[PDB]
Amino acid sequence: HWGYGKHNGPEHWHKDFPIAKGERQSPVDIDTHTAKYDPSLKPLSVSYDQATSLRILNNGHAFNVEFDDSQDKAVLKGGPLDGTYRLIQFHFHWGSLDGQGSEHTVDKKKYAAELHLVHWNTKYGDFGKAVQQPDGLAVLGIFLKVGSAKPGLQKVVDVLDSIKTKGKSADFTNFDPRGLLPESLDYWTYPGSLTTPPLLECVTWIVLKEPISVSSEQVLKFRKLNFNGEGEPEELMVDNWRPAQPLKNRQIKASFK
Ligand SMILES: NS(=O)(=O)c1ccc(NCc2ccco2)c([N+](=O)[O-])c1
Ligand code: NA
Ligand SMILES: [Zn+2]
Repeated sequence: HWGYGKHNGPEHWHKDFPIAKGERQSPVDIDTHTAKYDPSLKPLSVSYDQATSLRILNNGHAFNVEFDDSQDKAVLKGGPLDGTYRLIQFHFHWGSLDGQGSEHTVDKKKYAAELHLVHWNTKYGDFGKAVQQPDGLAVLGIFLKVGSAKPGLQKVVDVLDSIKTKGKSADFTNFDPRGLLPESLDYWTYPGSLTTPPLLECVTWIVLKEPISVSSEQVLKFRKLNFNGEGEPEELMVDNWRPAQPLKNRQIKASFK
C-alpha cells in the first residue's frame, strides 16, 4: 500500500492512482513574482467559534484531528469560494529536519511543516459526494517555521505520546483551531488536488502567506510518531510530504497587493 518510503512513496503512486499525473495535481511551487493580485478575491471568512473537535487519529501517514461535521459549526467561506465549506479535519505534513516538510513551496523555499484544514462544500451533502466534484473541497494551508512556540499547538503536541502508532486514537474534544492561525489571512489560491492517494482533483487551495512559528521542541515531538503499527519495527513518521507537481494550465492568484 502507498506511503512515503522509497518503494511506496510519491514516485510510485501513479501505478494505482493514475490521476497522480493529472492536470490539476497538488502541491505546487508558488512563484511569488508571477502570482497576480486579483482584486475580485474576497477576504477569507474563517468561522471556527463553534468548532467541535472530537478525536485525534494516527492513520499511518499523519495524525488527523477530527471535527463534528454534522452541522455548519466550523465553516470557511469567502475568498475564492462560492457557498459554504464545513471543516472535517486537520492534519500536518513535516520533515525529518527543519529544512523540509512543507508540500507547497514559495519561490522554491520549503518550510518545516504545513498544516491543512480540510473543508467540504455543503451543497453536496456529505464529504463522500463532495470528492466526486471539481469544487467539492477547500483546503486552507498554513506554513510552519521553527522559532517561538505556538501556544495553541501545545495541546496537540502533548497528546501525541498516546497515539504513537498507526491505528491509535484518543479523545480530543474542545480543541480550538483558531489557535493555529497566523495574524494575517492574506493568501494565494489555485485549483488542485488531494496531496495523498486517491489524489482526487476536487480542491480549491487557499495557502496563507504568513507562516506560524512553532518551537523546535514542538516539531521534534511530531517526529517521534510512528508510521508503523504497535508491535512492528519502528519507522519514524517523518517526511510525509509530496513534492511540488507541475503547474500545467493553471494560474495562482494572490489576495493581496
Ligand atoms: N493532504 S490533503 O489535505 O490534500 C488530504 C489528502 C487526502 C485526504 N483524504 C483521502 C481520502 C480517502 C477517501 C477520499 O479521500 C484528505 N482528507 O480527507 O481530508 C486531505
Ligand atoms: Na500568474
Ligand atoms: Zn495534507
